[PDB]
Amino acid sequence: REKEQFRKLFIGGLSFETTEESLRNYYEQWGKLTDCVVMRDPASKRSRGFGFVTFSSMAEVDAAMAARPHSIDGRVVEPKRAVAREESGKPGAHVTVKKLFVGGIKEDTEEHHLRDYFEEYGKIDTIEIITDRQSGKKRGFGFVTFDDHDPVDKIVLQKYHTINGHNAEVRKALSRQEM
RNA sequence: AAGGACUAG
Repeated sequence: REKEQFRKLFIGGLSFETTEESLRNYYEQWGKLTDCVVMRDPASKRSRGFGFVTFSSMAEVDAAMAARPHSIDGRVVEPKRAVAREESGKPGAHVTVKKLFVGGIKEDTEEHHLRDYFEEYGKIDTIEIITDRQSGKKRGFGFVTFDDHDPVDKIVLQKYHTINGHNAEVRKALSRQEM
């Protein structure tokens, strides 16, 4: 079995009517849930409008996310790979973006290496290898833009990736202000 | 629309 963080979705924009039974019933169409929670105010027990579901495998998670959009109790819900509590509060931790920064790729990594590595995670719209305008030389990083945010969210659960023989690193692409 | 905990031997 895989790490729990890799099996967990945050589910945003729940109806205040949605319960753990109705959330469980819905998400159980893509696999077994080992945990299901709707967050509630501790005194009023009023729903806070989000919860989490945890599948028995990451393949189940992927199967659910391949079947978006999701709706429960008449609301279109907003599932997202769960961001670990340690990460929450770091700059850009909860951003929703289609673009991924790939660093540590040095000077021999081309567009086609990023394509071949990343296209299993989703549909790629654009790849940009960054070069120094003056020297022409690759600067050791690039950006991969997918057609959806979910590939980016999935990829960045794992910080370190071997890419083209390098010890590469992935980050969600941020504007300078989100940084 | 960002975490509830049989999370005190």
